[PDB]
Amino acid sequence: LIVITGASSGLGAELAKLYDAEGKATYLTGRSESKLSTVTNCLSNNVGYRARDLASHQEVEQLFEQLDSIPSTVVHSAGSGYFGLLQEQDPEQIQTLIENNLSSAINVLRELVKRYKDQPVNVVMIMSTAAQQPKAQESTYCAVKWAVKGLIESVRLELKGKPMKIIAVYPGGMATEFWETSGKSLSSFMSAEDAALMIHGALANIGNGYVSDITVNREG
Amino acid sequence: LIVITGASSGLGAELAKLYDAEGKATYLTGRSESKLSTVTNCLSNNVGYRARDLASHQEVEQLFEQLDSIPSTVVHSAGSGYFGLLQEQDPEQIQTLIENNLSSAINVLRELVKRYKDQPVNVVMIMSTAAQQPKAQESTYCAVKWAVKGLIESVRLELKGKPMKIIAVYPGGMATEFWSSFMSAEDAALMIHGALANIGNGYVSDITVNRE
Amino acid sequence: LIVITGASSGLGAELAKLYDAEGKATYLTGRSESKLSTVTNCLSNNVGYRARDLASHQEVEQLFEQLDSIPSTVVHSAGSGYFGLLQEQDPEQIQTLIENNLSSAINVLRELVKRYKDQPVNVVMIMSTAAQQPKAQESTYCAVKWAVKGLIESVRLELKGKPMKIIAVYPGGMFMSAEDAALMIHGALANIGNGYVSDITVNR
Amino acid sequence: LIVITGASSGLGAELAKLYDAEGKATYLTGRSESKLSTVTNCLSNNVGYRARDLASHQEVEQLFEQLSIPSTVVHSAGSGYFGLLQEQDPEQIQTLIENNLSSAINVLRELVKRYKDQPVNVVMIMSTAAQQPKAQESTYCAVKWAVKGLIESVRLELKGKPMKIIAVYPGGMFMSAEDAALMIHGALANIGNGYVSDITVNRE
Repeated sequence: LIVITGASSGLGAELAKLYDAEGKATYLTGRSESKLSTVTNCLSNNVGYRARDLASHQEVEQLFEQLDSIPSTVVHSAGSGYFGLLQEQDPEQIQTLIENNLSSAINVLRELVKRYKDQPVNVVMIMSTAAQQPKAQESTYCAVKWAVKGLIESVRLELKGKPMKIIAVYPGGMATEFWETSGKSLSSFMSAEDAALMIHGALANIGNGYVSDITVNREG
Repeated sequence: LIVITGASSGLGAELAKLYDAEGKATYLTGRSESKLSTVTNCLSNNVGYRARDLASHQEVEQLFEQLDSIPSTVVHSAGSGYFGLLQEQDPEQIQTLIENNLSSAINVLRELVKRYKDQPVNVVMIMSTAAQQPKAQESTYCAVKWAVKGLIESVRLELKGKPMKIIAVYPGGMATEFWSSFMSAEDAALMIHGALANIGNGYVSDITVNRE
Repeated sequence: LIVITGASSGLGAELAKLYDAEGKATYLTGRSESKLSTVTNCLSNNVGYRARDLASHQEVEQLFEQLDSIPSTVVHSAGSGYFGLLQEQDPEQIQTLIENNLSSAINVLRELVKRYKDQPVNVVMIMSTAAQQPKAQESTYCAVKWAVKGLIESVRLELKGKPMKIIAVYPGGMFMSAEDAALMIHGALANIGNGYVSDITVNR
Repeated sequence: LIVITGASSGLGAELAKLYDAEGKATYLTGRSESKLSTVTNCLSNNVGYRARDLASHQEVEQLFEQLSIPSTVVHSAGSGYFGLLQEQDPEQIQTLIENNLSSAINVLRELVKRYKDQPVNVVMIMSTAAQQPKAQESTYCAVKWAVKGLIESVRLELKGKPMKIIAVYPGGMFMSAEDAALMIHGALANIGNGYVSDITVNRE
């Protein structure tokens, strides 16, 4: 079983399609049941979807309780962008950023470790290149993405000797959440389709080595 | 004028006593009016204190709104610890942790940039060596300290060319991250206070203080 | 053409085997002429090899001057280990460690940028997880691996707006086998549509 | 006793003057005996100086052989060299590696060998170049990153020993050697149960 968050659009939905196309069972979550339906009606081996607000620890606990089996992979791709000079940023929108990126990540990973730490699960945490450097006009975005990286690098240490593993993925140059201060009318981006193809290829480990951390970037 | 947050106790209280001794005017904030008064009884040049919840951006706006002049240094030392293996951590307490560390840091820094980016204010952001490395049983605490590091490294890029500077401070080995051999708030404060220097065309932009 | 350094044995040899097996032409370099002969005897699409001291800028300049074509990929896997508490390390071996790891990476990447920065070459720089963290009893190995990461991260900034790309690879201790790391590295590196895998870390 | 490398001029020379004014005994080394003489003529508490090539482990071994046990060792020896990597001269790159990385390794190794069980504060002065990549500074970044990998590794090896490594990262030396000296000398402290372990100094 492959559980995918943020699966109603973007990288999460494109990953769903590649796993489904390999014949594998997927369970999809996102905020919009309407959008989830449309993704899931392209699939042929999908075993469910459920709209959830991952910023709610109660909703995340129910998400995993209702599954029929232990997932073999969980891909966390939920998140959102918000940008601008710090003094121009709206605090309510900053709070939403924290909820959608950091809270969602903490609630999902905590629930995974609670339930499945002694199970061979591959937890794929999708972050952003913003997790690894600072960026002008992205201060709170970097803040929440750096927060997720500190979380996963710590939890990796708590998972020493356990079969659960965390895989860190850092995309850059996708629509999902990019910020240009000027440009021509928006090949401006790495498509979700192509990012998902590369991420999926790298995670398909056929030997005794595995890819623990991967960065994928647009060329330009 | 030196504005100190987190000044009810710990590092921020001990810093206030050092600035005060040099004959510098302080304005203190913390969550307990009562603890703030006890700190202020130690001081002879204080120009006021006020309880504030820094997680509220409106309270932070009003904190700086009621000041009679432009601070020369602002010391942000507000924060709290919470610890344990992640499965053992209580979600409500994790939410409090995010509030006390990340929300408070964001609100204070945002308000400082808004009002004072074009003034020579030294903004001293006190974090933790948890901001610099991952630590087992401190995953959400690392998360919020890493978050604050990313915030400030990004705002430093926005402040290019401007007179406002952010100074990053990373203490480790203090009692407040224990989950006699620890470094004391008074010792850490003497070191941070001594080290903070702007001499000639330079300044100490980043400092790490540890126990040995 | 795929040019592979450090291909006398270990990871570089194993990668050469994988590329060869997809039908791609390779050209190998390493310290041992005889080990290179042995590796290439296994290969069916190899177009040569040349023993070289990569610590010598002259020998590296010759390596690339003798080549007939602009390579499409260059895989830099030359390196060596040496371990121990710093006080127990021999300075003569520390100097060999700097030559094999840092000097080699500098000379190869310098020659590549000099000749090919304006060509769509994928330069795959293999370092170590020792490039990303400090390690007790590996202080000088961390030193040379960190050096290489500082180098490549700086050159990436110089290559802004140019077609040459640097791909960073961080394998754990090899512990993995050289064969297992090669499989995963070869399997993960990709350039699809508008994007590419820029950095990978591989562990057991 | 404060032993200072890179003391023939610049930052090490300015630090010597500060410690000397406090009445502290200094022993100075650098590349030029003549410049060391000029610096030491300003001092009233100096107990010697000696020209040394720190890239030579034998000369470093003898530097410490002929010396009491130092209380602080300040390592400020180093040098700069810049330019796009393809424009850099490989002989100047080799000099960069010798002056920065070999010097740091030899000094720190000798110190750990001799004094790891003594309360010595070892102040390793690097550069903000150690902390980030920089275009036109690829090899300088390489050597400074290398030293940071070295020290962060040796710090793990020193866990539970009285010797402490202090990391200093100067940036922008419009910042003068004199004012960088003041803030560094000003910030280092071992008050109570704690110490300043890492300092970054930048220009206003």
